Amino acid sequence: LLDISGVLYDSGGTAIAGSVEAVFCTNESAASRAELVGQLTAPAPAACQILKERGLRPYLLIHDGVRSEFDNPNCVVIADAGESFSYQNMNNAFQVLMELEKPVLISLGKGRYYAAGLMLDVGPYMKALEYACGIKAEVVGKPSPEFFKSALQAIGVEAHQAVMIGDDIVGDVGGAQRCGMRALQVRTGKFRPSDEHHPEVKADGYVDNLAEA
Amino acid sequence: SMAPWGKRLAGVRGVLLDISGVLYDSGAGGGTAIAGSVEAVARLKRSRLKVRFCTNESAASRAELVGQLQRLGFDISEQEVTAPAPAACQILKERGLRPYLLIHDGVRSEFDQIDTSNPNCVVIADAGESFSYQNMNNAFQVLMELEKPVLISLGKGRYYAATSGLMLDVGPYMKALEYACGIKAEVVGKPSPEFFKSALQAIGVEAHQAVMIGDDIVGDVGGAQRCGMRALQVRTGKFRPSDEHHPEVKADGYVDNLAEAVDLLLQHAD
Ligand SMILES: [Mg+2]
Ligand SMILES: [Mg+2]
Repeated sequence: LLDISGVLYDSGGTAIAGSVEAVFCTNESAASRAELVGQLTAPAPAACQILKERGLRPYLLIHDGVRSEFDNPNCVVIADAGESFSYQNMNNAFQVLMELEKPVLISLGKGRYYAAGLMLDVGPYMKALEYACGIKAEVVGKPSPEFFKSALQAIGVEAHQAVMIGDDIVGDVGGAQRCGMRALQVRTGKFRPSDEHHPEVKADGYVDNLAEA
Repeated sequence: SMAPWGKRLAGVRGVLLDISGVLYDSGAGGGTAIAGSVEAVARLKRSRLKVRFCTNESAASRAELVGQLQRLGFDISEQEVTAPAPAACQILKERGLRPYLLIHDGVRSEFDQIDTSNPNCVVIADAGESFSYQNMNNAFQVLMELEKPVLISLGKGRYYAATSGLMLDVGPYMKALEYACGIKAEVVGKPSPEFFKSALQAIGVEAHQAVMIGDDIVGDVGGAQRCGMRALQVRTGKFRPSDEHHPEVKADGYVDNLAEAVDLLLQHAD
């Protein structure tokens, strides 16, 4: 299983050297799959399924590029929204949640940041609403075990015979290991030196890039 | 039920007042007085009770805030207000800190005599519309390059009431950076004990003879009680009915508004 941002490419985007020739379980939510795949398993379709099953109608706190994936709100769906994380948009999501009988916040990933310099990801804004509303988000995407399992099922491979490759030490590496996989940390993308000596997560191996992997 | 109000308010010589949600609710064109609160302040000033405003207000400078309130009819001077910006400025000076200011323009004047150039920390306040992704990201990028990252937050409130509904305050954006950077903010303002103590010292009243009146069950009420004061929760401002049955904080009393609090104080307090 291959992470995309920080492994194949960095958005902005630009291919990481050696990664095109070296060649997917992604939390990408700024762009639809079609748009991402054009630029080159994702959380939006898995979210769509969960919404349908529960009669949930989302207020979408998202980037315009992923809106296609969701083609009287009773929950909020928050993604890697970037510039769309205006105060107006955040406040509107907040005010929706604060009027619900049963407030539900669905988050597409919980990454802290990604490399582009370093950029704030969905996670910090997820935490803002959790604190503001006094609720816990449901995370669809990595490191949720159902996300990894769906990606494994798509290729017909069990966890003990699979390896995840990623730049996010907790989200990718820790997450995959928790599901019974092996996992490798790349030193491209969001990687910082401390991630190789992380107090909680010891990757099964550390590699400079996808090519070395 | 509750102990008699006369027991509950016995010995109170001083009053710390929250502003937003207690005197007024902010909004476009200077906000709106809460009914009965202008006259309640007047009645307090006339009494022998000592009065201090203990506010986390950080969207506007004290001069601007005090101007807005005076224009609504309040009897209030800058000398009577304890607010976070000056306390933050003192701390920045004592530690050689130079802040990147994640703030509304209206409070920028408060930091006029601080060097923000070559910033070695971030100060986050109630920034409202200025919580753009760009500004949040810039603050984030400043913190991530620092050897020793320091985040100073002017309050940690979740939300406050405004004319346009409940609004996201400083706290949620504080929590965002804490998560993004992997650090804990230093909170200057309520409910930090030093903040309440500075306000008590300004009026020469000890905590066991003081009462805090506020709309924020954790920040105002829980905070004050943790410093040894009594505290009353108002039902105006950001108050929701679940706040009267809060699992952690049991206010010393609940009142509909400042007017009711003042009726009770002048009836039962010193
Ligand atoms: Mg990645
Ligand atoms: Mg208040």
